[PDB]
Amino acid sequence: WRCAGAATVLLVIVLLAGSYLAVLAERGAPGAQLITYPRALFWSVETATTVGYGDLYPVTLWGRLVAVVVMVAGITSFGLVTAALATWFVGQCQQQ
Amino acid sequence: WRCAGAATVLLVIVLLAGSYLAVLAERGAPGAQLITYPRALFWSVETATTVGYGDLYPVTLWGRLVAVVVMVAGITSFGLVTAALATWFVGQCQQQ
Amino acid sequence: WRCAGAATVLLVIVLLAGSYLAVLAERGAPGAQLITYPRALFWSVETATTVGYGDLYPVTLWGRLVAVVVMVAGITSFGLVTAALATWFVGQCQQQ
Amino acid sequence: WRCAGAATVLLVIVLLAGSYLAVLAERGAPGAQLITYPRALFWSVETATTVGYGDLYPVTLWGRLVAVVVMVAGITSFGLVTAALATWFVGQCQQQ
Ligand SMILES: CCCCCCCCCCCCCC(=O)O[C@@H](CO)COC(=O)CCCCCCCC
Ligand SMILES: CCCCCCCCCCCCCC(=O)O[C@@H](CO)COC(=O)CCCCCCCC
Ligand SMILES: CCCCCCCCCCCCCC(=O)O[C@@H](CO)COC(=O)CCCCCCCC
Ligand SMILES: CCCCCCCCCCCCCC(=O)O[C@@H](CO)COC(=O)CCCCCCCC
Ligand SMILES: CCCCCCCCCO
Ligand SMILES: CCCCCCCCCO
Ligand SMILES: CCCCCCCCCO
Ligand SMILES: CCCCCCCCCO
Ligand SMILES: [K+]
Ligand SMILES: [K+]
Ligand SMILES: [K+]
Ligand SMILES: [K+]
Ligand SMILES: [K+]
Ligand SMILES: [K+]
Repeated sequence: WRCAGAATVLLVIVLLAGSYLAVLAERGAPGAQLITYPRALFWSVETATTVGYGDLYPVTLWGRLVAVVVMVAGITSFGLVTAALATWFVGQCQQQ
Repeated sequence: WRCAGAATVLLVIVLLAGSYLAVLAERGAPGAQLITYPRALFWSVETATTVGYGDLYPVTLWGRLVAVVVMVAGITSFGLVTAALATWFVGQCQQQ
Repeated sequence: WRCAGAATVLLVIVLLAGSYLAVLAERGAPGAQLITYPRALFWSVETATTVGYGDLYPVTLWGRLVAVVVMVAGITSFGLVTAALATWFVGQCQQQ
Repeated sequence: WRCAGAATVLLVIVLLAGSYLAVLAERGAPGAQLITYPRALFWSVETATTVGYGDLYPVTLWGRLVAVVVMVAGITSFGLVTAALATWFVGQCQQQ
């Protein structure tokens, strides 16, 4: 019925697994700033929402490969979460 | 009928409340640049539209949590505002 | 019929008028880098497509107001241009 | 049937051809950082997904023209790849 929660679960899984694997892939490259889990979790949100401020980004092969998975899986899931919120909002747009 | 104004109202509420709570959450962290309301209002627009230049961004736990609300609520509402503008434009695309 | 060209015309108008008014609004503020028309035209593309690298952005009240018009009018028109390209691509996706 | 692979092929072609032509267009301008193929390939992903961190961007006329092609062709194709992933996910959203 409300599979929007299932897409929300998949989004949180991508945000958590992405931030965990990013720190795992970035530690080892001199100059890398995506090397601590707390700020790496907000980087996953920056990538999945496509906002991308640029304060945090990968600079390694794997780290950028992890970002690709966060892009493909996160933007799709976040697009499904924000689409359900759009449908619900219209459902009251006529109950004026 | 034209609930596009209702989504526009929700967008302005998210832009204003987001910029107000961001300054409230960022003041206190040394090095924070999102600490004045006027430029924080344009940061809300940068986030809601997903453009994200990167000249302004939060660096605190709460400030980033405020950004998440601006992302979830702002991108959904701005997506509804820009979708209604798209529909209206097509309505004249055949009145050539 | 192919109103996609009409949305393409509106996009070019927003890109040109936006880059012209941005330079007009940014010149006068010390430190502004969006002050020449050639690179301001690519800034309009960065904003309308929502990519937003961050190498160029407004720092004035009007300049940021011009960016809002480029966001509202440009993302809507570019969304219509890229949607027609998507429909056309599917039209051959079954002429295998 | 599953033309999603065809849009995926077009995306990879735009990512590869875009990163190849970007290095070809950027080498020659002092200060250009998009001058090696490996990191230019991730720049194509940053542009096509619209994330745009800002660590890499063109600064030449042609290089920015190449970016426009990566924007028009890449965002359209990546939008088709992520839309098929969204449809497939809903197909199991009711096989609970
Ligand atoms: C014409 C061909 C265009 C593309 C060629 C790409 C070749 C890949 C070879 C990888 C070697 C690593 C180079 C190196 O030692 O540098 C690493 C450390 O700086 C950075 O790694 C990287 O550059 C990351 C690779 C790009 C990410 C891939 C995006 C996936 C869609
Ligand atoms: C494997 C687990 C991966 C994720 C773990 C996250 C743990 C959160 C603990 C918070 C402690 C704060 C750390 C600190 O003192 O630093 C703050 C000041 O720099 C920055 O705050 C932050 O890092 C903000 C947290 C991330 C934003 C959350 C995004 C919501 C979707
Ligand atoms: C609680 C209220 C939150 C929002 C309050 C906003 C008040 C606006 C007053 C403008 C005074 C200019 C300040 C200044 O001298 O500085 C300018 C030069 O740095 C920068 O201009 C600016 O900050 C631009 C304003 C923000 C852009 C508006 C985005 C439209 C959606
Ligand atoms: C009112 C008119 C507004 C727009 C005018 C644009 C005129 C173009 C003339 C090009 C001359 C190059 C200037 C130069 O020597 O500088 C190059 C090296 O820095 C940078 O090239 C550039 O500025 C790139 C041009 C902008 C990209 C085009 C985006 C396409 C949608
Ligand atoms: C360099 C350490 C490799 C860690 C990569 C984790 C798995 C990445 C999958 O994209
Ligand atoms: C550190 C001050 C906390 C201010 C947070 C305001 C409410 C945030 C809701 O996301
Ligand atoms: C400071 C000079 C003002 C120029 C503004 C041009 C019109 C902007 C419309 O948003
Ligand atoms: C300055 C070298 C020109 C290279 C341009 C390659 C083709 C670009 C097509 O947009
Ligand atoms: K920077
Ligand atoms: K974006
Ligand atoms: K988008
Ligand atoms: K930046
Ligand atoms: K962006
Ligand atoms: K950026």
